[PDB]
Amino acid sequence: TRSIGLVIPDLENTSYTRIANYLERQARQRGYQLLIACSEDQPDNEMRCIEHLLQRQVDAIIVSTSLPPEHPFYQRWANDPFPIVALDRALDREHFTSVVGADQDDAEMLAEELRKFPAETVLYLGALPELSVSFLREQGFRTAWKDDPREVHFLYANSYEREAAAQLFEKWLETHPMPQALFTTSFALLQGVMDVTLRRDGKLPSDLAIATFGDNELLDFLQCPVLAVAQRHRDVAERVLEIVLASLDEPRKPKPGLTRIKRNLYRRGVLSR
Amino acid sequence: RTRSIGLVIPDLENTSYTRIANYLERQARQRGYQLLIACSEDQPDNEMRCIEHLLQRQVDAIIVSTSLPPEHPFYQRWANDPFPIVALDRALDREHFTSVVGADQDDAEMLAEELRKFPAETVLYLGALPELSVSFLREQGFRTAWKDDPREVHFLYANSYEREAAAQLFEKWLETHPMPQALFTTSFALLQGVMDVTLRRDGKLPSDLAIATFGDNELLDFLQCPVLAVAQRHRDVAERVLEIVLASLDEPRKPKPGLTRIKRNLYRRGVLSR
Ligand SMILES: COc1cc(O)c(C(=O)c2ccccc2)cc1S(=O)(=O)O
Repeated sequence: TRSIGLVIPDLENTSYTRIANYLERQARQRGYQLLIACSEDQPDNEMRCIEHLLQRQVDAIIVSTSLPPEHPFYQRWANDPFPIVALDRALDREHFTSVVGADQDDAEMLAEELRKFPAETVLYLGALPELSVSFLREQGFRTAWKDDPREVHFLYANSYEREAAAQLFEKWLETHPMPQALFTTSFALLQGVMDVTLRRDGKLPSDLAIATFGDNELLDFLQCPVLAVAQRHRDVAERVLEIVLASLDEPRKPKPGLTRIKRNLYRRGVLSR
Repeated sequence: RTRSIGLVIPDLENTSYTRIANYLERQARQRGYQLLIACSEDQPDNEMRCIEHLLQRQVDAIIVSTSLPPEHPFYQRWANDPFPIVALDRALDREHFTSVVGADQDDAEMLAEELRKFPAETVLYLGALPELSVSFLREQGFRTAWKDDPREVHFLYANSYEREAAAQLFEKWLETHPMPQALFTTSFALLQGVMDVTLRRDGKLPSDLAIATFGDNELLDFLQCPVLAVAQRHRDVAERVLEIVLASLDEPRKPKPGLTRIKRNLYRRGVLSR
């Protein structure tokens, strides 16, 4: 049918949507169509989303899976010429080619740059440390702060939400002082922090080195140094499809496993002037 | 029947269209239809090729935000055909096509009326391309409110709905004009441009500047000045677009052709959020 599937959580998170843009422009570039099927990050929906695509004779499916990488569903096409390429969330490494992010290196690069700033109190706010993205990003931080003499207080929330971040930061400040360097592993985490700072200070900070995953351009309006990393949204889209159309239009299928694209760093706030 | 519906939009980078698309996918998935998406890149020539491809996929219907003028001859091929094509955002031939569209006049007036309740002497209306249908209706609504208001309103108009344009024009305007106590912008982009110069000048984003804009962004909550923003009822829109798509198909006769307008929601941000 000359059509490719893309099962993502939703067309609302900016990361997935901007990739899906450069994937439309490059799908129609080669004559193929893109059929978006959202799971709302529900494994029940994703399983059915996939099933409805097979019924539409899609030639290939790119997927950011909500289920475990190794789980009975996807091991149905473990040994199948039917290609399933993973994005952002890896699948079984021995059976599927996944294009993922370089969270560890990315965290390290961001952390190295934050370390140069002359803070005393340095706070690391993350969430769900038991998870992969959470831990990979912690290692990256520690790598760059390994032999640094300053003590970094780590603080972990129950989810990557701003509501949670508000509470946990609001509590933290009772028994700790306002930090001078901040490393947040999500943009949503940083929002929570700012909410409380706005109520406490009456104004968003001007003497604080912020470092965060995820990037909005409105961070240029801050009057403090801001460091932020974002995906190479086009570059990500190139490789996911170049693996799809390798599996279709060549005898040798691509070798399974992971492949990583680094994030870009952006200087926002006062560092943009 | 294939149980598929085409969707031709400018791009998937504009936040309006993407959020409309998100809900359209869900609404369609719930009803038992797949959604095929094709971006025109807002090029008229590309749009035509998209419609052709989508018809070879043999969809039951096509939604389109068209880059052609209403009445344009290309879309007279299906002027009077049972096959349904439902226009989104930008209207098609009102005679023989149903268009889900915003009430830019109604929204503008309502937003303007809210901006009148702040005690601001100088009131700057910044717009762009006044002669465009959209630009016009919004200015029309603004005057319907400030009809008998004794204060003077300065109407500044830019060459493009873009940030950089608004920045240059505003900073050349301040040269001879005092700093406004009230602002009305017809797009977030124009607002952005204003906020650059305010920052380059004052040193900080302001606190005593009543602001009313088209476009929305939750991050407007962080401002310490009053803010008023209008945005489409994306979900409500998405619902009503597909209702027509299906009524058109699942119901004898297509609904009354022409326009149905949907008012934006107003949100309160800055210090209005606390
Ligand atoms: C995010 O809010 C919006 C902001 C807008 O500026 C528009 C426009 O239609 C528009 C009109 C003239 C020039 C440029 C854009 C729509 C929405 S909305 O659909 O998302 O409510």
